[PDB]
Amino acid sequence: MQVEQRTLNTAAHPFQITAYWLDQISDFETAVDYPIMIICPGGGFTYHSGREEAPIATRMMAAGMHTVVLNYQLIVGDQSVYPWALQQLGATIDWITTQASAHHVDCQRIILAGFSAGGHVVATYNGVATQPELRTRYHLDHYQGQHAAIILGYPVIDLTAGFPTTSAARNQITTDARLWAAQRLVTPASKPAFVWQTATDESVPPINSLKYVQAMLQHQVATAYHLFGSGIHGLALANHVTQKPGKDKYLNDQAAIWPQLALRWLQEQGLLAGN
Amino acid sequence: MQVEQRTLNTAAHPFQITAYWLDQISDFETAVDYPIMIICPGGGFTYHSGREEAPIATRMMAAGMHTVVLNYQLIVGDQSVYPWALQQLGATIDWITTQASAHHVDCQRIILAGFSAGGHVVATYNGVATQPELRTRYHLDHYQGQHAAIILGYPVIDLTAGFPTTSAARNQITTDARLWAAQRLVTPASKPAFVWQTATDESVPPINSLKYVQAMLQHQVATAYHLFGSGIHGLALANHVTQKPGKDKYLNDQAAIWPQLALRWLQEQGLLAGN
Amino acid sequence: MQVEQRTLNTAAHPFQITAYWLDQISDFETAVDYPIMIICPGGGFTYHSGREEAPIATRMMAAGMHTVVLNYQLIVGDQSVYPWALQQLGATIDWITTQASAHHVDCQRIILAGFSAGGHVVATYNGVATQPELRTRYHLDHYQGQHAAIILGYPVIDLTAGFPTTSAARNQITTDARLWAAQRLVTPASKPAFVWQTATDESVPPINSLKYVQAMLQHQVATAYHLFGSGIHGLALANHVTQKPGKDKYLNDQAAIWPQLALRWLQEQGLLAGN
Amino acid sequence: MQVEQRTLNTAAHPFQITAYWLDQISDFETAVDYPIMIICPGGGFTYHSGREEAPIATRMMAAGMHTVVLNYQLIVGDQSVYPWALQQLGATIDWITTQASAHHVDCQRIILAGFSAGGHVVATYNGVATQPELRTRYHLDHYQGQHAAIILGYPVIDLTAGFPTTSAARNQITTDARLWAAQRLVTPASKPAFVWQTATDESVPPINSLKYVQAMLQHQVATAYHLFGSGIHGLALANHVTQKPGKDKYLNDQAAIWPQLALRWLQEQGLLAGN
Repeated sequence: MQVEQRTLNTAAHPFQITAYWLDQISDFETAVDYPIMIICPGGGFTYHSGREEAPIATRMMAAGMHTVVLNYQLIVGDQSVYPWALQQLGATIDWITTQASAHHVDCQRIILAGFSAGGHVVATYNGVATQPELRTRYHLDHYQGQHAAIILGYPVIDLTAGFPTTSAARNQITTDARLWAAQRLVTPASKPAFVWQTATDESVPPINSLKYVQAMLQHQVATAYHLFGSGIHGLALANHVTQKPGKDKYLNDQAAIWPQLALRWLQEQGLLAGN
Repeated sequence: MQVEQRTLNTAAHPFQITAYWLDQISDFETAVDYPIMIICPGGGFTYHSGREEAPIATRMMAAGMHTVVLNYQLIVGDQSVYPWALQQLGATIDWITTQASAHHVDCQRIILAGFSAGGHVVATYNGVATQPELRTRYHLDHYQGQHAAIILGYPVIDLTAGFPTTSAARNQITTDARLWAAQRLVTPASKPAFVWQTATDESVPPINSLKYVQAMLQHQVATAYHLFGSGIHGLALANHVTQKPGKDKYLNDQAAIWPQLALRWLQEQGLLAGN
Repeated sequence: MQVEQRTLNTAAHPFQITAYWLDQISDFETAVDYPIMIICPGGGFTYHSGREEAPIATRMMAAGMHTVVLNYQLIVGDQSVYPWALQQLGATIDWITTQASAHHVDCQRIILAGFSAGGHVVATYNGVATQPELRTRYHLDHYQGQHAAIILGYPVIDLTAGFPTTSAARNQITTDARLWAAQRLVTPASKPAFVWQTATDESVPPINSLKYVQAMLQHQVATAYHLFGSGIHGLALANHVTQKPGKDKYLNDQAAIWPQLALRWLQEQGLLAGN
Repeated sequence: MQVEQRTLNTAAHPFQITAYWLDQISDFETAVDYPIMIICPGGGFTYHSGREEAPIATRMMAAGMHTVVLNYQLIVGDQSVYPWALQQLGATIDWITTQASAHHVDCQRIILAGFSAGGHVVATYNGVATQPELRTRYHLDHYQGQHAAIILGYPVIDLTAGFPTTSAARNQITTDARLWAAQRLVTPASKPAFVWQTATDESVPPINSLKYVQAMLQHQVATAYHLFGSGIHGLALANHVTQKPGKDKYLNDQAAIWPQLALRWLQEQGLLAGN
């Protein structure tokens, strides 16, 4: 295993990634290409949450995949999140294709994962990047590679659906209303999505994920949806690993099965080797 | 364990039930009252599917509850399903209260489970029976007892949403359109619901379950929802037990976890003893 | 599902069984034959423990098999357990063969399950019934049918190994010392065994199960062995179902997985339909 | 996450380790000390198997622990494995104590894990390091820190029990017959052990792990033992991750649950945070 932290410069706003590369197993006689998961953590568009980075990356890596954590564009200085964050996702996927030979990456198995605010970036990208008119509009032309599926954990989906709490805050994320509601960008070309959230989510109302899932069904895109009946927002792994010290509310044994469900779903989609 | 099969006549249309009663464990120094689940199987309102009767009842009994299979009103012989089926559910719950001392039934833990067409009866009942005006409208007066929660497996929810396929068939089930869409009968008084379906369901579109769950959320009623990514309609246990001989399409190892999920959800609701 | 309770008289000491028969699923276009498990509960040879009867039978039935609870010979009324108990097992298997057509029993999939004291009867039977000389010695002549495998939960294996506590009690169970140590009756003809116990068992020392498994290995008989690290003797299902009211020591979530393990092992042996 | 590869020099034979350090989660308000697992892979004492290094480390790290892979002494040049490998384990634990403050390591939760040949090193260390006379004999005096438990996967336990196949090969490992049989070094001071193997193991007969478990029980040391009924030697994770390409025999879905069992066992032992 190797860790690589660097700046990628192939976007209008350069940005940092942290890649965790699997090394080839030495007593294997033939090389193996592995899937790769790009992770966009939460943080309300003002920070990148550590709880939704390495702990999640490490769990996915244990199942035999490379991971890359993307420091997508935040509200910082006078800058909004969009359109920049969408171009950075495209640039990261393109960079992966250039690294694929060196690190044994299966470019037909690039998965995107977004949590809370990072889920808006990923859910929006799923719609934008799979539609030529929108790729051009948001300057995604001339990037190589494409993702094969997305995973969304308690995602922000529609900026008018409860998160954020004010119009001023919404506008800071983007004044481009075409990007407020990711469910409205779904077409039959959108990639398959595994979506999970808790029904008791207060800060990002579960109507968010429900609306995205509804739009996916209505456009005949393969999707799985797990709305657990309890738990606060921001559970992450929902176990002791991502538990804020002394806070029981970050533990939910029902929701904690989601990585297993997600990995099995990836296997069903033929995007991860089965066993 | 005891099996009791009989006709109940305390409804305009008499009907058959099959009760599977738990016996007390003789080692125990004190008697214990157990929850009870009423099961309404599928069958498109033209029969009662055996795949969704004893196999499901037995799995639930293994977790320490009594079960009752309800042969609800069908359209055979040019009959309507409603309002008769609601009265029969009411009468089954009532009969259960009269059997509580004899069988150690905990009447604060009566659970309703509906599959496909049976899910329409249960979901509709969840709204109707919890609203005094509707109880009077549909003649549930003088029926004792109430259920505490429902479980719905690939349920028919809205008779205009894909099942059945024609206006004639919809109206045959009932010409009373206030009863067509169970999601519209949801109020804060509805009991909590565990709901599951497959996203690829081609007989009753998944929008059915999604709409019901949306309404539950919008009325602040506790709910959990598992929309598995793959699998045909009518999986039942989704394993070898309910598999039609030689038909692999009735097997889905991901969906097969639903009973464990439902049982753990019941425990969380305080409706089944915990571990 | 049907419950049948009756006395079998085809042994020197008549005895009671309780059979729980699966009914055919009417939806199925073809009939199917199911495996059947004979359960011998614990009770220290002075009673038959209900905690190890219906609760265990029901869990096994949920996986698609018939079950029979066997009230094997006890020492009450100054009786010995052997050789009578062996004949009663033989006679139960024989009776099962006569019921095969009536109940769709697959007689190539008869499984024996023994708990604690019941485990001694089953383990001993596994050696005795598979050896022509011992079948003649203990009068199993003219009994039809044979079992295909055994399951043992915290079994008494060797009457000199901690249970019972005195020579008098050991000899009361049987003055025939060739029957004291079931591990010594193991030959390559013994049927495959799934064995589990807790390492902290203080009533029947875990050396009991360990010795049996060692002998199975040494005679090239397929075996699996799960010695859980914690938990008292007599956990049964190790969950709320078999928990003595208010006694937390009967709960062990790690040991509670044993039925799933045993069922998956049966599938691997080709003795239960797979998924 | 940080990777550190270096030589440790505090032993007669210096040696390499590879440490995978968890970083502190940035949005946590208070620091958290994490357990650490030292892994000794297999390789028949002639190499260090890659299949039993990073893939296993990564799985344990996903559960919230640091890991260190130990390149213990191999048969190389004219050198035997012992006594050197035992001193290198002591030196690694001592080095961990010196790093504990910097990396937030809980020194009361140092776990040792050994696979096949590496299991002999760990099982022998468990006995040697917990007995003052033997610590002195094997030059382990004046090292700081101690392990709290061990995990053994299909371990070589007794060098006379089938692995290796010749006396010449055994002697190359060590001519010190006091160290041939790790079960004979067990005392009540040995640390708790989680042990797993397959019953069908051909290259390291399962009598190995059975003998170690038997000795632990007989000296009242807490132990758990899982002898799965099928699978070849060297399964590692027993899933697609450690599967040699195109070889189904490295897949065993039953044995693949061992990491989950091991982690839960560590939690029961109070050696890993619960959830």
